[PDB]
Amino acid sequence: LSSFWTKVQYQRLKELNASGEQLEMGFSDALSRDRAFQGIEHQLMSQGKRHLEQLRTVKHRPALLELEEKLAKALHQQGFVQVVTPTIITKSALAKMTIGEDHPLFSQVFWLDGKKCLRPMLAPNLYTLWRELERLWDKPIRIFEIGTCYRKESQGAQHLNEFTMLNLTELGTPLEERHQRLEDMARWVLEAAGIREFELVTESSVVYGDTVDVMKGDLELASGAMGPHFLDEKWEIFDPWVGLGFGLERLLMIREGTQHVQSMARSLSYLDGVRLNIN
Amino acid sequence: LSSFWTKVQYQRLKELNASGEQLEMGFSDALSRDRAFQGIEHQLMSQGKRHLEQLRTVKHRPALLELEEKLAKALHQQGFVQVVTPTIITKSALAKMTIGEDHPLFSQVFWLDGKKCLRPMLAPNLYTLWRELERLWDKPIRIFEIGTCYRKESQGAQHLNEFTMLNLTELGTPLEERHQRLEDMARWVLEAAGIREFELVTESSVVYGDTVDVMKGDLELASGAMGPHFLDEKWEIFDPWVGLGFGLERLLMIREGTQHVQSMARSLSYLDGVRLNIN
RNA sequence: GGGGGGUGGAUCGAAUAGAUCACACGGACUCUAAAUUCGUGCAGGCGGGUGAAACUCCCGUACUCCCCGCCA
RNA sequence: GGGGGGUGGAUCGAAUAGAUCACACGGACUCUAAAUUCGUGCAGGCGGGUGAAACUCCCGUACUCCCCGCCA
Ligand SMILES: [Ca+2]
Ligand SMILES: [Ca+2]
Ligand SMILES: [Ca+2]
Ligand SMILES: [Ca+2]
Ligand SMILES: [Ca+2]
Ligand SMILES: [Ca+2]
Ligand SMILES: [Ca+2]
Ligand SMILES: [Ca+2]
Ligand SMILES: [Ca+2]
Ligand SMILES: [Ca+2]
Ligand SMILES: [Ca+2]
Ligand SMILES: [Ca+2]
Ligand SMILES: [Ca+2]
Repeated sequence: LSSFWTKVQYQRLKELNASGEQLEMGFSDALSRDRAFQGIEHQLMSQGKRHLEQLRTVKHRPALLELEEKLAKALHQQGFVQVVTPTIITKSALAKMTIGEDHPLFSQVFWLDGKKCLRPMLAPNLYTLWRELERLWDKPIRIFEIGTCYRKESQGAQHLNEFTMLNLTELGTPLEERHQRLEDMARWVLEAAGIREFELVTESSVVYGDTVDVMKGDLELASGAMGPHFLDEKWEIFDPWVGLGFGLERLLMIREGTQHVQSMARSLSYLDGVRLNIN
Repeated sequence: LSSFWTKVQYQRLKELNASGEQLEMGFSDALSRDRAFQGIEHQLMSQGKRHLEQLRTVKHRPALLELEEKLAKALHQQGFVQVVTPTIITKSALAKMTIGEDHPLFSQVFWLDGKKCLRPMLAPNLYTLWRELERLWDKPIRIFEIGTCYRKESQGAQHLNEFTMLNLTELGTPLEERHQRLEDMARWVLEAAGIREFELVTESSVVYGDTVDVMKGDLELASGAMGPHFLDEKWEIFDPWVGLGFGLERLLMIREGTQHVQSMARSLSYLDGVRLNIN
């Protein structure tokens, strides 16, 4: 049966949020597939309208904000201190992330001028607060931020230009309790993101100390790390720590078991994982 | 009496939340001035640490974030649908706000390159989102968004480069309630950020309509507009509507009686309105 | 940085007066009602090319989407 | 686009083992603690000029803060 989905149709069935099943569908001929298509269309373009009617009359907000609040709260309970830094950082700020004019991401930055630039991460903004907060609060110190970071090659099925990040951290963790802490941290988040299935790829080096990631089979959900760290000095940090970076959208892509990420991102083409040109 | 806080002192009193009162305060000599300063400095620099105590063990979030929520949930009651549109718009889009290479706002924006840039407002994302929902949903359509906007030359005691903006709109307002409505919204939001004495300075020209500004006498908290409006043909909008733009930062600037806005804005120099370089 | 789509519901199209499903409206099927079935309305970004004819093919341009490297 | 500030707690400073208030540690006050007093510790981004001497004045650079227009 040598006639699966057309170039277009396949591509149009993502916008509409087809199950991998329906995607991997194929037919004997064409007139049968071209007709099976519009049978789905209605079915999907229908469902869309209903997810909207909910969102219109009870939920009043995108599935993207459902998470933000659910996560912030879940963390407030672990005593984390949610913060909210600026979104523009300086050329100076970056550099401190040993990222000279020749690092793989200095080419990945949205430059506003000589020394302004949209933040590729939350790290520098937290290193910075850490400085003045360490000096002021007895440890251990737990804070976090959810915020929209930017990256300008990033556009694909799991990658966007402006994505929503949750960087959470604990400054001053007993070097023993350091992994038990990540594992914890992580758990807390998924336990509240509604994900149950996850592996914990423990990456390990010497120059790159210990890298950690939160996996669901193939997909990466978070990248974690700890201190002391080689950057720590340029940020005037002399204490053990741990941090974790989740990519929200990424996660919505699993709590909602969808295929591409742009369904529930900052968009004017969707409103709550629902392509908006439907009828 | 003729010795008022030196330049340097006057400023360092700000960061610390010098009350309006104290910021005048003249002196009968410099010695007694210089001393009452350190007197108050200690006072302020110390209530700061107290504040941060609350922050770190009760609230877990700054005063901006807790407002977004108190504010959103409030509109959720009145059946608004909060959206989350992207912060990067296009040159294309901008034009549509009858901006042009001349409009004093074509200079207010941080350009990402040839055609993209950071949203100086929320309109062209709601105007955009408007298009479809007008189709799929019955009027009225109530939707709002709270998000970071951007301005470039904007850097003063009442303005920022990055301000959190709340823009709320209604599509399909009966021409007659077009006005009554604006008040309803206004009164919804303020009574959510607990604000009483408020003045609705109605501006009006036979050219822009009745451009509205939500104000507490001297300060402006919001600026709204209504349609049908001259832009509408460019956003294919053939319908009466009202809209209102708030700067959250400014609300805190009253709610928390403060003196400037950078105290609770996106910042690495503050944190819940408490200047950070304190001991 | 690159590839590939769509022309404000979309998918075919061997350029079928385009057709098909959707989607509004009215009628009948029925007292209802759903299942129908039927009637009709609803279409093609802008420039240039080809052509008998362009929505359909080429070139450009606008927007907007899917995707590859991204590590979220 | 433009002014004015600060040098990682900060404000005076007429440049002179800076000083003053904070802050940390200890005594003591009291039993202890607070308030409080004493003791000590805690200082000056980087380049160049001037100068007997520079943290203090001048030029310049780095970072950060406040302010005018901003219409949030
Ligand atoms: Ca293209
Ligand atoms: Ca029909
Ligand atoms: Ca069409
Ligand atoms: Ca033509
Ligand atoms: Ca086609
Ligand atoms: Ca083309
Ligand atoms: Ca300056
Ligand atoms: Ca001085
Ligand atoms: Ca003591
Ligand atoms: Ca002492
Ligand atoms: Ca000092
Ligand atoms: Ca010198
Ligand atoms: Ca200077």
